[PDB]
Amino acid sequence: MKQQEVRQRAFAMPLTSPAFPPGPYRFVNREYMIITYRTDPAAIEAVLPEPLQMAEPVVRYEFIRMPDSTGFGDYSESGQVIPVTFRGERGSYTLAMFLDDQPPLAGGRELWGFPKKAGKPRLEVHQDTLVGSLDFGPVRIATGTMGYKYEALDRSALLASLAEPNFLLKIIPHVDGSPRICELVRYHTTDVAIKGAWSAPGSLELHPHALAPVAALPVLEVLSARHFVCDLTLDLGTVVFDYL
Amino acid sequence: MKQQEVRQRAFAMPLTSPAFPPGPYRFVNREYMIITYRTDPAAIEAVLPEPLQMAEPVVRYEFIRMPDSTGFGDYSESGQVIPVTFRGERGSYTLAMFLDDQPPLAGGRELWGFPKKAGKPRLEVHQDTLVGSLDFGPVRIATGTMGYKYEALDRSALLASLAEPNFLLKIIPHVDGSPRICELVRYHTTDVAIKGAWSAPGSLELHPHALAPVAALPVLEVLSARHFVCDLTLDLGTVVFDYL
Amino acid sequence: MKQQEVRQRAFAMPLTSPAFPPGPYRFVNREYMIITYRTDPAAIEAVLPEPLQMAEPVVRYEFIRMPDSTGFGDYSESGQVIPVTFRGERGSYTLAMFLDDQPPLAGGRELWGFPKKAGKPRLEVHQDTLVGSLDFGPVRIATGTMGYKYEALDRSALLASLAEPNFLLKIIPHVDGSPRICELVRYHTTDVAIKGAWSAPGSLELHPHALAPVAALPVLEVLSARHFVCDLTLDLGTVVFDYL
Amino acid sequence: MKQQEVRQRAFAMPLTSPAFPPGPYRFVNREYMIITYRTDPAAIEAVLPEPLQMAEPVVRYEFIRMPDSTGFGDYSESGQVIPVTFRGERGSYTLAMFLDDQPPLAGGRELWGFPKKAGKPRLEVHQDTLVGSLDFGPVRIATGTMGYKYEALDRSALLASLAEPNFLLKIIPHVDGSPRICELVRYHTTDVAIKGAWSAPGSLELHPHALAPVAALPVLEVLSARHFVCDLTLDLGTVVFDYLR
Amino acid sequence: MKQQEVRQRAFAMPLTSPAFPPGPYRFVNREYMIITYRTDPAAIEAVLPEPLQMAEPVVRYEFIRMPDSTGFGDYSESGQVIPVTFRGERGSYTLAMFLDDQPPLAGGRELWGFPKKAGKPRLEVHQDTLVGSLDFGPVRIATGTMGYKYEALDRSALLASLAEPNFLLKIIPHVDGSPRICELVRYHTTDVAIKGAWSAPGSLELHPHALAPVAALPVLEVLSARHFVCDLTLDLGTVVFDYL
Amino acid sequence: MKQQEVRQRAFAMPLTSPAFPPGPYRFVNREYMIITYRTDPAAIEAVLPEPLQMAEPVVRYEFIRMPDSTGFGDYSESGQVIPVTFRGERGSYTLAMFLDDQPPLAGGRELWGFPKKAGKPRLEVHQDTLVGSLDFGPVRIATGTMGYKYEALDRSALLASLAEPNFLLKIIPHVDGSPRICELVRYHTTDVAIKGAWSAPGSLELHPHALAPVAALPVLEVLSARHFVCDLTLDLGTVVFDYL
Amino acid sequence: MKQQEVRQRAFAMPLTSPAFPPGPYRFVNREYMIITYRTDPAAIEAVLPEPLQMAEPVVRYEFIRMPDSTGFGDYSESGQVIPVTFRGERGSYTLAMFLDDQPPLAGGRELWGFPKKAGKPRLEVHQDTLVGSLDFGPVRIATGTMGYKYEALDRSALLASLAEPNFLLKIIPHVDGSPRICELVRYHTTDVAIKGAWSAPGSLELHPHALAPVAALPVLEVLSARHFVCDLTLDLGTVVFDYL
Amino acid sequence: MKQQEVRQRAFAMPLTSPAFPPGPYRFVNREYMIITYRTDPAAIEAVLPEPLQMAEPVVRYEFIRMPDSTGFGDYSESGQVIPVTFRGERGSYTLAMFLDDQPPLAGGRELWGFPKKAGKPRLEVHQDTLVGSLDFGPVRIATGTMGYKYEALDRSALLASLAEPNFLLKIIPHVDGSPRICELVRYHTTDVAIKGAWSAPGSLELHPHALAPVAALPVLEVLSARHFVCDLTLDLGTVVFDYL
Repeated sequence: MKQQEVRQRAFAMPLTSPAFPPGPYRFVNREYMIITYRTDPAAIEAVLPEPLQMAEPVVRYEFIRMPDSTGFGDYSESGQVIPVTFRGERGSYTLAMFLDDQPPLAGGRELWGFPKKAGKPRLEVHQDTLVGSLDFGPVRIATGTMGYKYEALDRSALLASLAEPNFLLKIIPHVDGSPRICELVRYHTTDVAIKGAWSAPGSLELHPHALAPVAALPVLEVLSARHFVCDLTLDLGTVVFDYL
Repeated sequence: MKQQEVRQRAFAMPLTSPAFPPGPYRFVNREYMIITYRTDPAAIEAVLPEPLQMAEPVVRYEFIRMPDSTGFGDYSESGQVIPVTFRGERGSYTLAMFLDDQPPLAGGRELWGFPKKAGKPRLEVHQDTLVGSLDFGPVRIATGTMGYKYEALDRSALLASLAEPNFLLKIIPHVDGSPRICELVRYHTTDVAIKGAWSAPGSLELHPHALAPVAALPVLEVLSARHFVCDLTLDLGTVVFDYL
Repeated sequence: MKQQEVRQRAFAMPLTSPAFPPGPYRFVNREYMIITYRTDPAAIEAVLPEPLQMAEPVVRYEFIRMPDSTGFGDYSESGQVIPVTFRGERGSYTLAMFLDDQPPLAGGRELWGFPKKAGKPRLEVHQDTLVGSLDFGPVRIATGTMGYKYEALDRSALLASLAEPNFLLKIIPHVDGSPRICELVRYHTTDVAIKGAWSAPGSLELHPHALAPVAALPVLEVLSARHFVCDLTLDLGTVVFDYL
Repeated sequence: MKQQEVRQRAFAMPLTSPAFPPGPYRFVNREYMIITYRTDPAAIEAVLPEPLQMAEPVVRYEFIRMPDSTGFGDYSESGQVIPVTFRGERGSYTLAMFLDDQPPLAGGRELWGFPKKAGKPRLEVHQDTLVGSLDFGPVRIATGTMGYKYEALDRSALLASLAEPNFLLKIIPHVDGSPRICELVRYHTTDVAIKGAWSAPGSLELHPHALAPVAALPVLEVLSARHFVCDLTLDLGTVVFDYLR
Repeated sequence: MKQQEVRQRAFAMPLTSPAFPPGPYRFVNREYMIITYRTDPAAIEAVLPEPLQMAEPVVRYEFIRMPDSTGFGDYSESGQVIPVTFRGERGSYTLAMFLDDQPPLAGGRELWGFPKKAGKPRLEVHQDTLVGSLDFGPVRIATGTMGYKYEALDRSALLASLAEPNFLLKIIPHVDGSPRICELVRYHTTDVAIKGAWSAPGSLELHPHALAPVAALPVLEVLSARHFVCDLTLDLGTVVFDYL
Repeated sequence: MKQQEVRQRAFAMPLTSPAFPPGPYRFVNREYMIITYRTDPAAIEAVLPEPLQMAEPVVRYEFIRMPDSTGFGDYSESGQVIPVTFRGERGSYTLAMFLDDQPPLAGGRELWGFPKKAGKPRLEVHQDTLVGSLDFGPVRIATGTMGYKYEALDRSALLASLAEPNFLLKIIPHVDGSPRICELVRYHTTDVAIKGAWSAPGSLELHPHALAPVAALPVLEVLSARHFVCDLTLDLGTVVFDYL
Repeated sequence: MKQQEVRQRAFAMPLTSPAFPPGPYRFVNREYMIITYRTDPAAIEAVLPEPLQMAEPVVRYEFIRMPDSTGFGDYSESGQVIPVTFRGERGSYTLAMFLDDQPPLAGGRELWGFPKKAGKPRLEVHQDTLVGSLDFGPVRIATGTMGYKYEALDRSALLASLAEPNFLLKIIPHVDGSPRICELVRYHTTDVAIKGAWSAPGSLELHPHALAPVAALPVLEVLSARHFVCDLTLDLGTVVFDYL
Repeated sequence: MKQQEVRQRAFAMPLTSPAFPPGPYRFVNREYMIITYRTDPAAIEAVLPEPLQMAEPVVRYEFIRMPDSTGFGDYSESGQVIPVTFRGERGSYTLAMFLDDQPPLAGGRELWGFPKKAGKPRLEVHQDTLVGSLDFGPVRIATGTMGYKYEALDRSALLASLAEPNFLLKIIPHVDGSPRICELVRYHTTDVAIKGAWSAPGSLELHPHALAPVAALPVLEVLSARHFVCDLTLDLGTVVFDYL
C-alpha cells in the first residue's frame, strides 16, 4: 500500500482500523440534565482563554445520555460549559467533559478538540427524582438532582440555545511536546428536533478531584435547571482563531 | 490566560488540566509476555504503509503489565507489533494496542502516535502457566499462554532487540476530517534495565472482532515465547517521514 | 412569608417545597392490564356509597405502568374499580389503589381524593406472558396474567370507556378526627391518544390482607382481559356531591 | 351504605379500609438524636409563615426511631424543626420531615398537617458512635453523628421542651388546586415518660436535593447534640389560626 | 365439544388452549444484525434440497430481536439463511433458527415450517460494538460483532431484499415416523416499515455443536454486515412444491 | 441432494439435523408423583373431544422425572390426565403437559400429538416430603405433596394402569391455518419394569394462568396419591379416529 | 523401621502413608464420551515413539467420569488416545490425560506410566446434550458435544475394542535428570461389564495451550461419537520394551 | 513471678504476653500521600498546647501505608500534623491519627504518646489516580487524590523534613482519672532511605465527625501534594517538657 494510498485513506489511527469513524454524527434521543449555577467570576477568568470573552459568571453543568449515536454507540457524558462572547456572538466554551466510551472520547478530542476525559456519568429517574452523577474511578465528583418534568419550557428559546456556536480550544502536541495544533474551533449542533423539554427545581453538588477539577468553579447559587430530549447532528467544526 | 500564554502553555487538552502530563515517561517493572508467530505475508503487506518495508512474515503479539508508570499510573496493554525496515534499517511497527487506562491512551495517541484503543488486557500467573488475555467489551479477542520461566534468556541479545527503532504512523484529523498530521515517527526505549528474561513453550489464540481486528494477522505457527521484566524510559519520538 | 402571601402561595405541604406540584398532569405511554371479573353482588353493595348506584356486579382489576408522568416521575399502580351510575350517568368508582411512588400517592389523595395506599405493583412481559403482580410488603395479594396481543381491541369502545366519568370519595379528617372534607368527586382523563390496544385470554388470583383487602371482592369468574398503551391528561376533578 | 352512614363512618380514605386509623397514637421507646445548629437567620425568615415568628436562629435536626407506634407500625423519621413564637408563646415549627412507612406519612399529613415526605432515615450505634442518616432515593441528604451517652442530662429540664406547643402549617388542596385547608395547628406530646437522656459531642452534614431541601438551612456551627429515649402520646392538634376563615 | 366442532375449531394443540394463536403475526421494532459470509459451495450443496438451487456461495447469519410480537411475546432469534432460486426465481432458504420463547418455536415449526430449535440468542450494544451471540445450553456456538451505525444504508434497496420470497422445507412426521407433511413453503414479510438501516465492519465466529451444526457452513470470509430496525407482518406461507 | 433423497431422509425439521430423533424411545428410572382428584364433571365435559367418552370425574395430576431418555436427554414433566372410555376400552386422555427440554417437546407434539407446552416442573424429596411443582415463567401453577413411601402398592394393578391405551388429539395446522392433521391417536408404554411403587397421604394446589389453564379443572377433593419408579418404552402411536 | 523393612514394605511415597494404595483398582460406573476424529498423519508421526507404529490417522478424544474408584475416590479425566500397532498387534497409545484428583494422578504416573497432568474435566448432560469440557487453570482447551443416546451400540464389538492392549511410555528421571525408567508398558482393562453403549452425532473443539498441547493433533474431521457406562478393573501393566 | 522480677520484666500489658513488643521499630516501604493545605489560623491556635508555638497556618494531612512494620505487622494510617516551633526549633505536632491495627495503636499511645484512634485508612492507585481515604465506622471523613508521579520531588528538602523533630503530647490518666503522665515528647525517624518521591496535583475533602474531628481544621486551599516511599526507624522519644 503505497505512499499516496496512505495519505488518501488516512483519517484516524489505526490507519487500517480507525479508532473512530467519519460521520455524519447523528444523535437520537439525547437526554440532557443541565444545572446552571452562579460561580466566582475570578474562577472563570482563570480558565477562559482569550480571545474568548466572559459573559455571565455562570456555569452550565450537564449530564447527557447518548443512547444512540452513529459511529460511537451508546454512552453518557458529563461536563462544564461556560457562556462566552466571541466577535459579537454569544456562545459557549467547553472547559471539561467525561465519557464512558472510547470512540467518542478519542474522536471528540482528535477531530473537534473537545477537552474530554474518562469517567462514569449516569442519568436516571429514581421514582420522583432525575439524578445525575459522575464518578471518576471510585470518587464521586458530581451529583445533580431535578424534579420530574414540573413545567414545559419554551421550545423556541431552547432551539435558539442549541443554535448558538460552541467554541473549543483544540490542542494537540507535536512529537516533541510543543503544540502542533492550537486553535479555537467553532461547532454547531444542527437538524435539531426537540422531543420534550421541561424545567423543575434543581440541585448540584461537586467534589474536588486532582485529575477532574470540576469543583474549582464553586457552586455559589443554583440558578436554573432544564431537562430535555432531542435528536441532533454534531456538525464538523471550523477553526475561528489559530494561536499558531 | 492571555493569548500568548495559551500558545506557550498549551501541551494537551484540557489546557488547564491536561489529560496527560509531560514526561520523562519512566516505567518500573514492566512485564512482558511476547508470543512471536508466523503469519500470511500477504496479510502483513496489506497493512504495512510504505515507505516501511516488511521483513520476516512474523507478528510479535504482546501482553504487557505496567504497574508503575510516571504520569500514567498502573495499567496493562496488549498489542500487535511487526518487524520492519525503513531506509534499510531494521525496526518495528505497532499495528494495534489496547489499554485499560485513559491518560496513557490519549497520551500515547496524541504525542507519539501509538495506534491505541480501549480494552481489558490481563497478564497473570495461574499456578504453572503465565496467561495473557485481551477482552474488548464482552468478547475475548486474544489468549496467550506460556510455561513459567523454563530457561534464562540471553539478556545482552534482548537489550539488543530493545535498542532497535520503533516506528509509528501518527495520524490526527483536521477539524474538517482531512489529515492534519500524517507522519512516520521513530521512538526508542532508553535507560533499559532487564531484571530477568526467560523462554518457555507458548500458545496463542485470536478471535475476530469488527473493531479489534487482531485476527486479521492469523496465527499460522507459533515460533517463540519470551517473558521479561524491566525498567525503561519511553523517549519522545522524532518525525522520520512526513506524508504531508 | 406575610400571612397574605401564605394564602396566595399555599398549594400542598411543605409550603416552601410542596410534596407534589400543580401540573397539568400529563401521562405518556401508560400501559394497562385490566382484568374484568364477575364477583359477589353483596360484596360490591357493602362498599359502594350512596348516592352512587351499582351497575353490573363486576370488578375491573388494573395493573398500570406509568413510566413518564409529569410532576410525579416513573411508577406503577394497581387496584380495583367498579362500574357505577350516578344520576343515571354511567361511570366508574375507584375502591382501592396501590402505588410505589410518593408524589402521586400524596397528590392523588390530597388533590382528587384517590383512595391510595403504598404497595409494589409490577407489569412485565416474561417471554410469552404479560404478568401483573401486586405485593404489599412481603405478601403477594394480586397476580394477573394475559396472553400477548392475540387480537386488536375495539378502539371506539375503548375511547368511550376512557371518556367516562370517574367518581371518587374524597375524605380528609379535620385535626379533631372528624371529617373536614367528605365529597363525591368527578374527574376525567382527556387528550387521550391510544397507541395500541389488544385482547387475549387472562387470569387473576387475589389473596387476603388485613390492610389491603382486594380479596374481599372474590374472583368468581374472569370475564375479560384487555391490554393497552396510551397518552392522556389527568384533569382536575369537580365536587358532584358534598356529604357535609 | 346510605349517605348518612357514609358521613358517620368517614375518617380517612379509602372509606371502608382507611389508610390510617384513629388514635390514640401511642409511642413506646421512641429514640431521638437531635443536633442543634446555628443557621443563617435570613434562611429561617424566608421559610417561616406569619403569624409565626422567629426565635433564636437555630435548627433542631432530628433522627427518630419509632419501633412501636399504635396504628402505624415500626418506622424511622428525620427532619428539621425550628424554635418559634406564636402570640409570644414559645414553641416549635416543623419545616420538613421524612419517613419510611406510609400510614404515619398519610396520617401525619392529613390529620395534624405534618409536612411529611418519603425517605430512608436510619439511626444506629456503630461501636462507639451513634449515627443518623437520611437518604432520599439514591442520594444522602443528611449524616449526623454523636458520642455514646457521654453525659447524663437532667430529665426534668428536658421535659421543658416536650411540654411546649408544636406548630404546623396544615395545607390541603381543594379539587381545583386552591386551598381547602390552610391553618396553623397546635399539637402537644403528652404522657411523656423519659427512659434516659444524654449529651455528647455531635456532628452534622447536609447535602442538597431539589425535592428535599434540608440543606437550604445551612449548618454554620453545631451547638449541641442530645440523645434520648421515651414513651410518648401524640395528642390530636387544634387549629390556632385559620388562614381561610 | 362435538365431533365436528373439533374439525372446524382445531388450529393448534392443545385444542382448548392452543400453544400459539392465529395471526396476523405483527412485529414492531424487529432489530436485525446480519453478517453475510462466503462459505464452501460444497457445504451448501450438501444441505440444499432440490428443487431449490444454490446461488452465490454465501450465508446470511442473523441475530434478531423481536421485542413486540403479536401472539408470541418478546424474544430473540438467531439463524442461518442461504440465497436460493426456485424455478428461476431468486429467494432465501432458512437452514437453521434458534429461539428463546416456545409459542413462536412451536408456531414457527407447525404452521410455516421454520426449522426452529431452542437456544439463547442475544443482541446488545456494548459501548461501541453491536454484539450478537448464540448459546445452546452452556456452549457458545455463534458470536458476531459490528461497529455501530457507521453509514446509512440504501433503504429502497433493502426493502427490495425483503420483498423476495422466503422458502422453507416443512416436514411433519406421521405417528409411525414416515413423513406426513413434506413440502416447500413460500412466505413473504409484508407491510414493511424500515425505521433505520446501517452498515459497519463485521465479524463472525462459529463453534461446532452436535445438535446445532451452524459451523458446518464455515466462515471463510466475511463479506458484509447490516444492522436494521423495522415493523413487518409475517404472512402465512403457501405450498410451492409437495414432495408427497 | 435430489428430490427422492429428500423424501427418503425426511423425518423431522431441520431435514439435515432433526430437532428430534427416531426411536426407539426408552426411559430409565422414570419417577412419577400422581395425585388423583375429583373435579366438576362439567369441567371435564367442556374439554373432552368426542368420540372419547367421560368416565369418572377425576383428573390425574402428575409430576414426572425423566432423568434418562433416549434421544431426548434428562428432563421433567407435569400434566393433567383424564380417565376415558373409547370403543369399550378404558384409557386416558392427555389434556395438558409441560416440559423443560426441547427435543421431547417438539417430538412429543409433532410425532405422537402430545399437547405439550414449556414450563419448569420439579420433583424432589425435601427431608420427609415429596414435593412436585410446576412453574410457568415466574408464576407457580401447581404444587403437590406426598408423604414418603408410606405403603407399598399393588404392582399388578400398577402394571395394568401402565398397560391401558393412552389417547391424544393430534392437531397440526396446514400452512393456511386450517387443520392438515386432526386425529385421535392411541399410544402404549410397553416393556415396563417397576422398580418401586408406594402410596401415602397427598395434596394438590393449582393456580390460574391464562396460558397454562390447569386450574380450570378445580380440585374439589384429593382422592389418592401414588409414587412409583419404572423403566419403559414409549411406543409409536396409531391413529384411532381421523376427524378429517 | 529397619533397613530391610523399608525395601520389602516400600510401595509408594511417603513410605508410611503412601500417596496411593495398591489395587486391585476397581471402577464402578465409569462413563465415557469418546469423540473419534481424523487428524494430520504427520502430527501423529511426530509424537509416536518407535517401536510403536501408527495405524489410522485418527485420535480418540475422551472425557471420562469415574465416580467410584477403589483407592482413588471419585473423579474425572480427559485425554488423547491414538490407535497403534506394536510388533504387528493392534492397540492404543495414550498421549495426554488430565485429572482432578491427586492419588490417581501420582498413581497413574508412577505405577503404570500414564502421561497424566492436572486439569478440570467435566462430563454432564445439559437437557438434550452430553457435554464434555476440559479446562487447564482458566483456559478451556477441550469442548466436546453429543446428542443423547440416539442409538444402541453393538456391545460385543465394543467389549472387543476394550480387550485390545493399551500401551504407555513410562519415563521416570533419576535424581540427576537422566532417565532411570524408560519403557513401553502394556496394560489391559479386565472383568468388563458394559451397562449401556450408544452412538449419536458428535462435535469437538480444541484450543492451544503451552502446557496442555491437545490441539497439536488438529480436528480435521469428526468421524464418530460413542457414549458408554461400565465397570472394569485396571490391571497392572507389563514391560513390553525397555529402552534402557 | 516474684515481686522483683515483675518490675524487671514489666514493659506493657499483659505482663506475660504484652500487647506490643519492644522493638527497634523498623519500617520498610512506608508509602505516604501528604496533602498540605492552608487552614484557618484560629482553628490551629485553638488546639496547639503551649509551650508549643505555631508556625505557618497549614495542615499536612497524611495517608500512610505501612506494609512491613516490625512488631506491629501490616497496616495503614491517616491523620493531621501541623508545622510547629518549640524553643525556636522547627518541627511538627501530631494532632490526630487513625489506624486499622491494634499493636501499633496501643504501642503508639502508651510508648511515644501518639494521639491514636481506630479507623480504616486506605491508600491505593486506581488506574491514573492515587486515592487516599479514611472511614471512621460507616462515615467517610477524609478523601485525598493525587496524580501519579508527575515530577520528581527534591530529595534534600524531603530528607530534611524527615529529620525534623516531632512533638507529641503524651497524656495518661491515673486510676482516679487525674493525669499520671502529661508531657511533651520529642521523637525522630532515622535511618531513612527514600526509594522514590514525587509531586503531582492533589485534592482533599474532609467531613464532620463527633469522635474524629479532622474537619475542624477546614480546607481553605490545598497548597501541595507529595507522594513518597521510604524505609525508616521510629526511634524512642524523649520528654522535652513535663506539665506535672
